[PDB]
Amino acid sequence: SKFVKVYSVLKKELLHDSAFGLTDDSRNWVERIMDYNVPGGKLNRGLSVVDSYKLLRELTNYKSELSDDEIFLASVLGWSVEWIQACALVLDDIMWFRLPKVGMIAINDGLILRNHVPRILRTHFQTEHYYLQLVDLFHEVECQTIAGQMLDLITTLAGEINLSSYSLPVYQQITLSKTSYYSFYLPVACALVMLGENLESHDDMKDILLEMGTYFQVQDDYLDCFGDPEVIGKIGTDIEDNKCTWLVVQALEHCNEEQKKLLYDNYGRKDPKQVAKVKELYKTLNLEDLFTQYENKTCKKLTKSIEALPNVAVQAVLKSFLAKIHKRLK
Amino acid sequence: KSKFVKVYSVLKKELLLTDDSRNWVERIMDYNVPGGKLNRGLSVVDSYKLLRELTNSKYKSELSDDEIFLASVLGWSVEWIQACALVLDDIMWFRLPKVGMIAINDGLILRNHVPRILRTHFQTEHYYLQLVDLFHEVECQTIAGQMLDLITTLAGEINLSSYSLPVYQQITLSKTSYYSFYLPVACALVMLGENLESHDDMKDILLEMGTYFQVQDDYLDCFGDPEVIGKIGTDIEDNKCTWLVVQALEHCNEEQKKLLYDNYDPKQVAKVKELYKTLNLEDLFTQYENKTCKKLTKSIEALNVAVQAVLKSFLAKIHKR
Repeated sequence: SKFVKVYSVLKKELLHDSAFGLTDDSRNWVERIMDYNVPGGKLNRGLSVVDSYKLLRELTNYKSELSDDEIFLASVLGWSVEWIQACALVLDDIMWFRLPKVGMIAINDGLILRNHVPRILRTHFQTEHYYLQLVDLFHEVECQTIAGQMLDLITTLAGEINLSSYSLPVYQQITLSKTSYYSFYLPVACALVMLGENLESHDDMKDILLEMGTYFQVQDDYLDCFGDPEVIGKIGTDIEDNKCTWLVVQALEHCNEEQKKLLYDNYGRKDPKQVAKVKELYKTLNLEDLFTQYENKTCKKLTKSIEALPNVAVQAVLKSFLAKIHKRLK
Repeated sequence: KSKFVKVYSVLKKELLLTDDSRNWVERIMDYNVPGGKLNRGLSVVDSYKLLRELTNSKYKSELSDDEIFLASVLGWSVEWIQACALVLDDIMWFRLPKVGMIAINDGLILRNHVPRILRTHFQTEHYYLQLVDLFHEVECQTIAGQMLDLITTLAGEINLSSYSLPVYQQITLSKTSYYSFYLPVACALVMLGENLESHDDMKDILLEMGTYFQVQDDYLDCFGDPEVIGKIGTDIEDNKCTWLVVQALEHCNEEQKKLLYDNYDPKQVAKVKELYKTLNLEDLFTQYENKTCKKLTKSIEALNVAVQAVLKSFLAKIHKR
């Protein structure tokens, strides 16, 4: 319910005393990029820092209080997460010779945004013990995000010509490196490092959180096709947009040459009739049930692995995440 | 001369206790980083040598063995950056994302080495944080160039009109110019204990000097003495976004544009290079070269003469090669 006012705070800090942002007209220029890319509603990820910090602190042990400045710093890390998300997504909406110019514009927008996170961390965490551990954490996620984004770029462009480019290892690598790292690992890891701990003793939680991010994106991908548009509020467009959906990949693995030509001849096309031809081929593969298998299997696998963690509070946080994502329609 | 024995010790500290896949990481390291040339590592040391031989605090002498070591450690960090920047240039339709996935993860392994190098060897210095800023800046500019070059090279397979001067200049600037010319000098400067944000004028010079160097490369790869270079120019065959192609596409506004579209086999490649000749291009190079050299010489002399001596040394080692 609390509205995270911190966004305007950080914008005022960066746009004033910092290192750049001198000319009034450059200050306005930077602000337009900032507000177009970062505070785009949703904000489920950055708060998950706060929910994680709140549950970790409520269940640890003595030293036990609650400061407003603590909430402030946790929310600042949450906004750093939203900045990372913004940089990861800069290249997602493409719509030939006009393409390098468009990419150059987008790249340089995201280039501007990547140079804000270090200033935020320095301004607000220079003096803390865990500052370097935080910078390590963000450099890891930053570089993994960048790797996934570069692979996604190769795939989406090579996906325009010949759909056979979409494969399960490529989809899983993009989903893991581009998305899963910043979305699920980084929030909890931020709450952990701010409590003054070392991530090198939580490698088991990382694999769980990373796989849950892949599960969350496979959840997303499935909903973008079979999810009651009246509940979502919008119609699934992934098939029109020629996206690298979990569904398309699993189809191309299990389909045959007659079904492959059906996918080659229809997928990507704007024609609605063809999108339905695709969705019917998805049903014809009985994919829905394969999804139910993947979901049930992943949930049991994660539940088992989670309950085996020592820190019971971490177990509570991951269980909270899993129970909030499970079989969701939103 | 300086036999840089030390890569063994750097690799040994990093490698060394890791399952038995240690060799796999080691093969990526020595396949990608040590190439022998190492012009991106020695220019670091030579630059520190000139910057150090200028600060006349008492009597100019020789750098301590530990000093040479740390300067060489940064130069090799530079070589790591260079290796990561170039991981994707030997790309070779589909099958591109699988190849790219291998390459990106190779560069990811090497990208996770530079922070460990700096921490092990610069944890205690004042300027350590300035190093992390500098390397993240150059790394991110490098990554930006790689993404634009990627989009551009793919859009270069489809329609030759895609290659344009702003895209070429941005690629040259972000992908190459930062680590090649700025980064060495900036490393030597940060070890001298200086704030890079007081040298923005030198940065503009070095970045343009890197773009100037790549236009030079493009020119030699086409109108050279292969006996002096030791290699035949393939850029026109390889369908690269050459300085020549963009300048051609600006001026070829008729049947000459179609002649170039129906090209890119040496039977055709010779028709291209002859069409390049038709546009007095050699003269445009000499004009661009003389103009940029005088402009850069002016901007440099317009600058701490120590910075000027280093930049002038770079330009005099590059000029008209």
